[PDB]
Amino acid sequence: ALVFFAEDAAIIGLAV
Amino acid sequence: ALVFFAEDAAIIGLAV
Amino acid sequence: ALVFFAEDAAIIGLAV
Amino acid sequence: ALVFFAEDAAIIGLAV
Amino acid sequence: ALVFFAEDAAIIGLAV
Amino acid sequence: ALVFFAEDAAIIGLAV
Amino acid sequence: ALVFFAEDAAIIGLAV
Amino acid sequence: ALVFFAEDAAIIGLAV
Amino acid sequence: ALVFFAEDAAIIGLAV
Amino acid sequence: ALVFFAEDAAIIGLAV
Amino acid sequence: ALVFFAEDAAIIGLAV
Amino acid sequence: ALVFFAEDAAIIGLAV
Ligand SMILES: [Cl-]
Ligand SMILES: [Cl-]
Ligand SMILES: [Cl-]
Ligand code: NA
Ligand code: NA
Repeated sequence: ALVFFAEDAAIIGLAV
Repeated sequence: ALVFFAEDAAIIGLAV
Repeated sequence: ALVFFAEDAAIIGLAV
Repeated sequence: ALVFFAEDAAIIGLAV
Repeated sequence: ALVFFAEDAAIIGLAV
Repeated sequence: ALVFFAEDAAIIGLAV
Repeated sequence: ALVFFAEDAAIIGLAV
Repeated sequence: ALVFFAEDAAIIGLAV
Repeated sequence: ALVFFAEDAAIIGLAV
Repeated sequence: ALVFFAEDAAIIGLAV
Repeated sequence: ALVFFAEDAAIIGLAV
Repeated sequence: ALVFFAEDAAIIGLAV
């Protein structure tokens, strides 16, 4: 899978 | 909201 | 085009 | 994270 | 299929 | 434009 | 609703 | 940045 | 395949 | 149009 | 919910 | 990368 990063603060990984 | 980063060069934030 | 980064490990660029 | 709602009936949350 | 709700005004359902 | 709702907590509108 | 256009050749509309 | 076009009527640009 | 048009400026095709 | 296949259960076509 | 399929190799299901 | 499948007929892969 891929992990996209985003600022939610703190940086989080979104798994796809 | 989430901020996703992308390269456009410069890095930009895309807000959701 | 924009390039989104993702972890796949190595960081890769996804072009849009 | 964000939670988007949808009707599946019951309403469910989709998490991002 | 899922139905997502949106304001278009009236609330509509978008089917997927 | 369409407005999608999401829970961010508070409910927000995302404009498209 | 929105209509997005695309080339399929003919130009088509995608309704949302 | 990208701008996607759609018919909303009038044409609107959706900015990314 | 579909080609979606966007302003990137110049108007470009995004192929799917 | 493209047809994407997803499990909805049965595997169904989603038309784009 | 929907399950979308992708080749990752193995075929994986992505839940929505 | 992930490969998503679609019917275009041929079955094609869309790379992400
Ligand atoms: Cl996943
Ligand atoms: Cl592209
Ligand atoms: Cl369609
Ligand atoms: Na917010
Ligand atoms: Na860059």
